[PDB]
Amino acid sequence: GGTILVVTGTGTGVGKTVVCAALASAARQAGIDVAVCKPVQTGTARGDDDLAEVGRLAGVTQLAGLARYPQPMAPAAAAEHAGMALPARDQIVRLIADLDRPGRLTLVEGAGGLLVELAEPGVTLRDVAVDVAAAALVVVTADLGTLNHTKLTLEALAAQQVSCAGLVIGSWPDPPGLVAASNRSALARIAMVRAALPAGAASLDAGDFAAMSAAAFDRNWVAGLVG
Amino acid sequence: GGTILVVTGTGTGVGKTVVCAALASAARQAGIDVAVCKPVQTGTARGDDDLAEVGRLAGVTQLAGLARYPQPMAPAAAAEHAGMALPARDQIVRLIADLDRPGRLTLVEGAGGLLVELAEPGVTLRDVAVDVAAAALVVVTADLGTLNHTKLTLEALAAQQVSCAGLVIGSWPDPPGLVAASNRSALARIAMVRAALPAGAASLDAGDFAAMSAAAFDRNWVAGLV
Ligand SMILES: Nc1ccn([C@H]2C[C@H](O)[C@@H](COP(=O)(O)OP(=O)(O)OP(=O)(O)O)O2)c(=O)n1
Ligand SMILES: Nc1ccn([C@H]2C[C@H](O)[C@@H](COP(=O)(O)OP(=O)(O)OP(=O)(O)O)O2)c(=O)n1
Ligand SMILES: [Mg+2]
Ligand SMILES: [Mg+2]
Repeated sequence: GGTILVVTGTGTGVGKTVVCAALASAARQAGIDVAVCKPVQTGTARGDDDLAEVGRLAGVTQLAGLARYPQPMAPAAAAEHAGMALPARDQIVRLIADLDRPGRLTLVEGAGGLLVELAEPGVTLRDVAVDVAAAALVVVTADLGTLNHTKLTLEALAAQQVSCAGLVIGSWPDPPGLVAASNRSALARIAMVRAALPAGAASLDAGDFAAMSAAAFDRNWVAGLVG
Repeated sequence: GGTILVVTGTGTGVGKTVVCAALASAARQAGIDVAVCKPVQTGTARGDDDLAEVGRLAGVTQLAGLARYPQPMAPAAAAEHAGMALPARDQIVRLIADLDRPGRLTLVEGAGGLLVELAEPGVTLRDVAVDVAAAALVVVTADLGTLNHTKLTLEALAAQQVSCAGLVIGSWPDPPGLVAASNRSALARIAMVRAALPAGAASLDAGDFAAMSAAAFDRNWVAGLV
């Protein structure tokens, strides 16, 4: 097989999809095949579709989903509202596994924060990362409160020995205020910071987003992800 | 000794301070003697003072603290900016332990969430809670995300074998809404929910806040703390 990265976050809203898209973009400009996989997707009745957005921004055509719920809630709530069920654990692993392939980077965006239930019972993205032997890349903010949330997330990745690919600062303000700059230094002491995506990048166009994306990440880190 | 709860949160601004007050208000009306420690305080330039708020709202007079930094940052950043180290771990633990006496409920409030550094070098609210054999009351929000955040923190806690005395929803919104009403139920599936405090209660004067706080907790559980 190839490489699997689950792309996680300190909470919901933190920039996960833009990161999936940015790293997928950057990898494709390294000749690296990329699939992105959104196993649980809630809030589709509000037009949320994280798979479509990665394609829309990065041009990834290898987009893989499974469950979709209408209401923008926790997947257990969104399922329970629609009368539906969550996937079983093996369905999410099977979905990633068939995507897996040597020379290919498969990114797996979960639904919100690391410990959000994704499959019955209490199965989270962290359990799924164990099953497919994936490292997790953790998307963070610069806002107040982020150091605690991150530290909590990494402590959780360690309890099941899920390696940390590092952190990406999801939205980097320009200019950064005093809190933002400090936290940027503080998180760099907590883990390798892989990139800091400039705020509002979801309004850059194809070429702009790709330029931004090639800039955001270290070439040697990206190319080192798949051999 | 008596009872020491640490009052932590799944983040910042979740209502840690007014839960300290509402729990303190409820204990006093149960004839319990209450003390609130808040070792570090940032944001004092714009007038941040969580201890004064507990005093106004619950009438606590045993209100202890060790430093005050002007910047509204997380302690260690606020210290770095001032040029002045955090207090030492010993200061914090022993302040809290000298507060502890039989018949008293000693609430400890940190700064932000559980893993923020409170003292040099890197000692958190969680460390403190271990050394003084305190349990954690976890203050939570009701918004989308409360769940991942609650679960992270309850884990963190149990990792160092710091018991969880429960969850309080910092602020209940009016009217709730689909997320909040769902989460209030999902939250009860991961830990006991001891209260949910109505949004906006910080603005009450002390007579009205007292009556709110009396109603917000189960009386048996309150008295059973000490
Ligand atoms: N560098 C960035 C980061 C985020 N966004 C925008 C797009 C989104 O409207 C919002 C948040 O980004 P995401 O949707 O990608 O974050 P999440 O995937 O984490 O949301 P959710 O957790 O619900 O999936 O900010 C942006 O424009 N530029
Ligand atoms: N039932 C409630 C709960 C909270 N608040 C308000 C008061 C404050 O203006 C704001 C933030 O609340 P807290 O100060 O209680 O929150 P924290 O103590 O957790 O914030 P911090 O972590 O900065 O100390 O919420 C309110 O009015 N009514
Ligand atoms: Mg998303
Ligand atoms: Mg407070």
